Amino acid sequence: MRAVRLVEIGKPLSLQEIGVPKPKGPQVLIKVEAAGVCHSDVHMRQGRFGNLRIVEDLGVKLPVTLGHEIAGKIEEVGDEVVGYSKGDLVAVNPWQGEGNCYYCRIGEEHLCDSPRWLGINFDGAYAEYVIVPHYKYMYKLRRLNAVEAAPLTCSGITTYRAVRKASLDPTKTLLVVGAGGGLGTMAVQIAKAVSGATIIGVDVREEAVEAAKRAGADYVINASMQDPLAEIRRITESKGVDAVIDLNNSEKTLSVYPKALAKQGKYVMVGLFGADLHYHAPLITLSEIQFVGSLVGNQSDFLGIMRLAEAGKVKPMITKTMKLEEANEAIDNLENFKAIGRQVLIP
Amino acid sequence: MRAVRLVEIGKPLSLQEIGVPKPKGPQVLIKVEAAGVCHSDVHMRQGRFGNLRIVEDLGVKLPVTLGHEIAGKIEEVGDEVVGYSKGDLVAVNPWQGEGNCYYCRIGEEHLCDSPRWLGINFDGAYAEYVIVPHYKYMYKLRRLNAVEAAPLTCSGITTYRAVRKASLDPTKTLLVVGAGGGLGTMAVQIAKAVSGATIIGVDVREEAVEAAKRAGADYVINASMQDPLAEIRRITESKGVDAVIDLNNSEKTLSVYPKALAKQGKYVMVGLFGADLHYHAPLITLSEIQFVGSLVGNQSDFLGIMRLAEAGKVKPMITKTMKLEEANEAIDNLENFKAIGRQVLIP
Amino acid sequence: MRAVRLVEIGKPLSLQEIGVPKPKGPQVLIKVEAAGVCHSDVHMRQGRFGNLRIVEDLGVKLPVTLGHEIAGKIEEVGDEVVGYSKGDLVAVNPWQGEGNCYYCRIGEEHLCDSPRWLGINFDGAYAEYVIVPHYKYMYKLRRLNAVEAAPLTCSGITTYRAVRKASLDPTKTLLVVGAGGGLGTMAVQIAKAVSGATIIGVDVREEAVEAAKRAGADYVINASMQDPLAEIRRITESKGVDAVIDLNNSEKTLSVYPKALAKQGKYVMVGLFGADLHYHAPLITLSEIQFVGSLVGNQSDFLGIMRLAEAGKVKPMITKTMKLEEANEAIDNLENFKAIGRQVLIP
Amino acid sequence: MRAVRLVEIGKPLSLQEIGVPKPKGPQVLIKVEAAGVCHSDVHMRQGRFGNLRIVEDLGVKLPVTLGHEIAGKIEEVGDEVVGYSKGDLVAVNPWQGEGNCYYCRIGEEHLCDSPRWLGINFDGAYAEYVIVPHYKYMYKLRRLNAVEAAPLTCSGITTYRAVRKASLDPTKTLLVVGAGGGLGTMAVQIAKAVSGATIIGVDVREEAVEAAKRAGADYVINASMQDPLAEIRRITESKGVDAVIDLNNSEKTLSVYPKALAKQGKYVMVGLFGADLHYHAPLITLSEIQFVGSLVGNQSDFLGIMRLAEAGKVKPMITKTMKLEEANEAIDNLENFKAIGRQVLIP
Ligand SMILES: NC(=O)c1ccc[n+]([C@@H]2O[C@H](COP(=O)([O-])OP(=O)(O)OC[C@H]3O[C@@H](n4cnc5c(N)ncnc54)[C@H](O)[C@@H]3O)[C@@H](O)[C@H]2O)c1
Ligand SMILES: NC(=O)c1ccc[n+]([C@@H]2O[C@H](COP(=O)([O-])OP(=O)(O)OC[C@H]3O[C@@H](n4cnc5c(N)ncnc54)[C@H](O)[C@@H]3O)[C@@H](O)[C@H]2O)c1
Ligand SMILES: NC(=O)c1ccc[n+]([C@@H]2O[C@H](COP(=O)([O-])OP(=O)(O)OC[C@H]3O[C@@H](n4cnc5c(N)ncnc54)[C@H](O)[C@@H]3O)[C@@H](O)[C@H]2O)c1
Ligand SMILES: NC(=O)c1ccc[n+]([C@@H]2O[C@H](COP(=O)([O-])OP(=O)(O)OC[C@H]3O[C@@H](n4cnc5c(N)ncnc54)[C@H](O)[C@@H]3O)[C@@H](O)[C@H]2O)c1
Ligand SMILES: [Zn+2]
Ligand SMILES: [Zn+2]
Ligand SMILES: [Zn+2]
Ligand SMILES: [Zn+2]
Ligand SMILES: [Zn+2]
Ligand SMILES: [Zn+2]
Ligand SMILES: [Zn+2]
Ligand SMILES: [Zn+2]
Repeated sequence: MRAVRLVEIGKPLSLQEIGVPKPKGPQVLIKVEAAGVCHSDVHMRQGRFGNLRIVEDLGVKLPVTLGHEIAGKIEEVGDEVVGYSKGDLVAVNPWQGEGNCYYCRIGEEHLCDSPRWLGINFDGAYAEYVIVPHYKYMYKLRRLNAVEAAPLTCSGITTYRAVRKASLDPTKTLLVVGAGGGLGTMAVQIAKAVSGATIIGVDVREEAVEAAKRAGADYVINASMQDPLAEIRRITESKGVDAVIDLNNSEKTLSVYPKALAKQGKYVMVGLFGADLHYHAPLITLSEIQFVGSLVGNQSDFLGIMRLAEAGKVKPMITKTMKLEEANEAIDNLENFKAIGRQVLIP
Repeated sequence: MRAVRLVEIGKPLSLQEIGVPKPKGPQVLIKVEAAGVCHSDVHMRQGRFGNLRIVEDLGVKLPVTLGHEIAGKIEEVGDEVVGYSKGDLVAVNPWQGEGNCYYCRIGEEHLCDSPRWLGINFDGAYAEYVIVPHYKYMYKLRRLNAVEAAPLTCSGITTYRAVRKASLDPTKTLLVVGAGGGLGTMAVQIAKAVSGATIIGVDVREEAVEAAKRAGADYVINASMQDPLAEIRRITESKGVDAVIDLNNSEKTLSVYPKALAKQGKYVMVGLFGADLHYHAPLITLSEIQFVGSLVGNQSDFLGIMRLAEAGKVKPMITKTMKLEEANEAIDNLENFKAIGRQVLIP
Repeated sequence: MRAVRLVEIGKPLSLQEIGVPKPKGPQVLIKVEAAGVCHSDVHMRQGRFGNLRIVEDLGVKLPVTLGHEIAGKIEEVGDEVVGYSKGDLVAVNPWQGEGNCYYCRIGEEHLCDSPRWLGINFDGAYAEYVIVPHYKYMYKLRRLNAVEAAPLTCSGITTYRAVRKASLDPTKTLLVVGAGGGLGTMAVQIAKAVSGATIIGVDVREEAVEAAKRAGADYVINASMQDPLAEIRRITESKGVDAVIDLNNSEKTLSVYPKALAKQGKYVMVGLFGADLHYHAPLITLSEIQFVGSLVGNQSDFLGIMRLAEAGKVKPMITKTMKLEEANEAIDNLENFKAIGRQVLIP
Repeated sequence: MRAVRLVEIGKPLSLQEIGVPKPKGPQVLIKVEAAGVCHSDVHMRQGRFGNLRIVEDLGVKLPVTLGHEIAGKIEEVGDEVVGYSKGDLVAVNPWQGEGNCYYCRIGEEHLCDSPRWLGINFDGAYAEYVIVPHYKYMYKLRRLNAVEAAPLTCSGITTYRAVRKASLDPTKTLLVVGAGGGLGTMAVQIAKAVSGATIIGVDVREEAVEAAKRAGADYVINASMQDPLAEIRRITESKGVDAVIDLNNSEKTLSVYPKALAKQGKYVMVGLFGADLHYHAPLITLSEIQFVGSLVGNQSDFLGIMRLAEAGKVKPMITKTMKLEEANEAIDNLENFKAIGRQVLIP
């Protein structure tokens, strides 16, 4: 089968011809019908997230097929698989745990001590077929098609968990930083669909700000055209925002938005652009603000985003679909910030 | 009446003779029987917490009587006060809110927009008498004497709130940084009394480490005699700690202990030594750690620490009591780190 | 001023001429612009909730002006009131606490040991003016008019609290019993606006079922035309519902809907029709279901429903407005179940 | 191997000679070193819990080996088992789920749609060996011996979950009904070890009341010697208790203790004696009390009780150990209420 893999750090992904794996035990072989392209693949291709080298620091062994936003058709199942037939369309949660470690036992599968992350340290969906380590991480699609579903296995589940950690309610205001992108448009949608909170989206490109407006943001700010702090101060009447979901975490965002936090404000850190958080400690203490990291999601979150989307309450804003052979171009679009919403590969 | 007040920044507190206030409305005039000395008064005397000047940045108007760990006898009450008689011994929650702002309405009175903090921006207990803005912030002592009670209105309520925010349970390990001090000995006790969690206390003085051992810590480390990270790594079997309560937040603690956090670890920031938090953002995100500020406590927290102490489940470790005229010497002991547990003034 | 009061149990409310109270201290005199009519006033007029006599069992002292859904204009304030001017339009939370008891201290003011409930044990809004015990229980209207606001001080805040206690999320299904009524239409809206959960509304009148459909229910059932259990079984695919908000709690509802609960299901009991809950204990234990009572709401809940409505995310379905002199007729409509949505008096 | 099994309802358990199962896949064959005797086995032998027949209503297929408090030595593992060696001493969580259903995905394994409950619908520990469906449900003992550990797999995990659902804190009072029994002594211990709450234990036998006193109860009541309601009213100063953990749920307890609940009180229903809950609905609503069922525990709870016990913070009060051949006599002791604490079989 054809596969687009990360063969060498700092080089374009490589289109290779490799064998189709045989599913055994609880594994499932999925015929890929859609593979979302995440800005994380820009970092993968660069070989790192900040100063955390995927090889030396995270244990990633090259070559590896990328693609962790997964949706497809069941081709073959192992002997232990129960509840699926050939042809069934499913979304796949790629953040899998082995089930016995501390984190797996308390329902935090994605923080497993021996993680199996399809598209990161295990082969992903940028191919004709993909192996699912365990069938319990799949979701039978009922209303969604594969293209709409794929993005939910990362951008959806990640922002669903992030919106929950932001502890939002009708009396609060949320600020989404980088609201016009893949996760940004998703964070805005979920917050609109289930929190009742007022939403402010900020980006730095005309089309991105427009995308955030389309995603449902009550207020949108173009940080290139105006001072976002003055505007946020105006919108919240000097109270500041109760929560920020930063989908960048660059020196540009981290040196600005934490100052917009209200007392008890939660700064949810999702983006992986690679900067260092730097804030005066007494200021954190006196305002009781929090800086909380959020990583993809667990089985519970997956269930949550999939049911929300199946109900039509949220829907990935797919602005572009292209062939698997165009994986590098789709990634260049994110690296050059020439994309909005989400792009999906349709092998 | 005699009062020890902060008259000038960077100078010794001043013993003055001032008028005794007349309680009106819901106010209450308390005859001070005990006034705890907090390391925060070292910062007050220096005129700042980190680079946050108490005058220009926090609105503190000099002169102001210090002393926010309050316990005493009811001398006189206003016309609105209901439920107290002259002579009743009470502990006083000094972190008072006006009751109508957003934070007061959601039960976070210490984060009131118009805070009345006895000993900080309003006169405190380093005097013969002290005015209590509102009687609902008092607790009638049933078993505790004034000396034992006073420290609970700051070191107790603060660390009670911090231990709650650390989200501890029997499967977790807590690390208390500066465990031999006033708050340190209290954090260790509360965590021992109600979380079931394993406790590690770290300090840098032989007597402090011993105090932390006496407070109930399962493991104690003298960071002056050995590498605390190697030891914490050994105790937690390389898992790291699920929570840290840092009662320093100095460049020395912040550049070390965050590295000891396990995945999902919570770094509760209480200390006000004045450094800057600096940590690689991708590391925060990938391990889902959190840096959360905690400030004194609300009416709910107060109730919690007072009942815990009245039941004899925790008890401030008072290692020294002295006269009100000795306020500066007691503060010097904290500034020079020549104290353990808690010191209390007995006017 | 004119007032419609409960003078005698089992008799029509009485239109009387009484003196206008003078606001002192933190009290506020409100010129009533709208007074919602709640089915609770049907019980008040009958002198009881189930077998709990309002006089002998609850301490209600007759005569008392009814009306606890309050919205109006500030006429006069006491000496302590801060932040309001004559003419300001406000909604009033009638479930007031004195502020010092255990329940007031933990932010559950409606469960105060010495409750001041306007319209129940204190004079209410079925009059030209009404006294507000404490100004902190008011909310300044920004977008809502008085008629739209009034119902939020009971049907809104109550069902907001009930929807929160139902612990809903996108993977869950909520069942609202009596969904076409005043609270029913509100419960459905709030659940639609902030939980992401699938909603099933059930009633027994064609117009009520239609109202519930208009409120946003995904599925509606007329228990008079069909077996509600068979239908709920079909909709949830035999899983049952994760939560039920019963706005009746009659022998007719309690002997039916608890059987529709899924494992861990929460049966939120709001209605006061007066029956006895009867369920096999082993069944409760083995399926971990819960029967939880919910009563009006606290200051936090009030804030939540008011902000949700001001944002236009929910809006009371007012199906009828009439003059204060018509109070008895409006109550008869609820007693005879010849009403849907909410009725509001406009003195 | 020898096994004590439920062969016929209403008859004494039968000592049979059956084959030793062969562990395959993730299964594990454990050599039983201790098997706790639970009052649930009295109900099993009677063929029902209340009016819920274990055969017709729960799907239990006879014959079945009883015994769900499990601790033993690893004899043999399947091909998928990872992390264990022959001889390793482990405690076994018998409340196992298949891992794919809704409840398994949200971390509520014990509420699995296709439950595998060792000792209930699958063979248990009342034998020489026992098969563990999945190895991830085991806990490697480090400090506890098998006899001390076994009881934690039911009485411990169940009461750990129940104490957590009681939402206890230092300002609250807990009432344990049947506090001198197997679960009672455990509930009292855990509440003493991790809640900070004041504890009241009630029983009706002199030795049972004494056992509850030894378990750590602050107050003990013998309901045979005095009116428990008058005493509870006295202890709580008429406030009532914030939580009740009823380990009976008989007409005798259910018609008494709910009346002792404070406003917002939580009545946790654990016992399976078989009565019907009957309480006036308006009373539930007006006091916001809750009746919540609690069933054994999930993987998270198991981790919690095992770590609490390994730390020596709680310890089953084993008052009797006897041979496997004496299973019926041990059960008669519970059925006749001639036992306190916990009894363990040592095959
Ligand atoms: N924590 C997790 O589990 C997780 C999961 C998925 C992706 N991510 C990370 O999230 C980040 C975003 O991913 P994505 O797929 O949404 O990317 P994207 O390229 O679709 O969107 C990024 C957005 O950031 C905006 N942006 C750039 N500079 C900005 C500035 N100075 N201020 C405000 N906005 C700015 C862009 O205009 C763009 O709309 C990446 O670093 C990715 O690796 C994290
Ligand atoms: N956030 C809040 O609401 C709040 C409330 C009260 C106090 N505080 C702050 O908490 C801090 C501690 O106050 P306290 O009264 O306990 O002080 P303290 O002087 O009693 O104790 C401080 C402890 O820190 C230890 N220490 C010093 N250097 C150390 C190092 N490098 N590593 C480890 N331990 C070290 C000392 O030996 C001492 O035992 C102060 O900065 C104070 O202002 C904050
Ligand atoms: N717990 C609280 O704090 C609180 C607050 C407000 C009102 N209430 C109580 O809530 C109840 C409802 O009040 P409301 O103002 O919404 O009343 P309402 O008269 O507006 O609505 C009641 C609804 O119940 C429906 N109904 C009647 N019989 C039914 C049956 N057998 N099955 C299903 N639906 C049926 C009616 O058709 C109607 O739509 C009253 O008992 C009231 O006292 C409680
Ligand atoms: N929900 C669950 O998951 C779960 C788990 C284990 C056991 N259980 C159930 O818990 C119940 C208790 O089990 P156990 O093993 O502790 O039993 P046990 O026999 O050890 O203890 C029961 C206690 O109840 C006391 N008692 C009897 N009548 C009483 C009365 N009128 N008032 C107060 N106390 C009274 C006895 O004196 C005795 O100490 C059983 O019905 C059992 O099936 C439930
Ligand atoms: Zn991604
Ligand atoms: Zn794992
Ligand atoms: Zn202090
Ligand atoms: Zn305030
Ligand atoms: Zn009402
Ligand atoms: Zn009160
Ligand atoms: Zn049992
Ligand atoms: Zn299952």
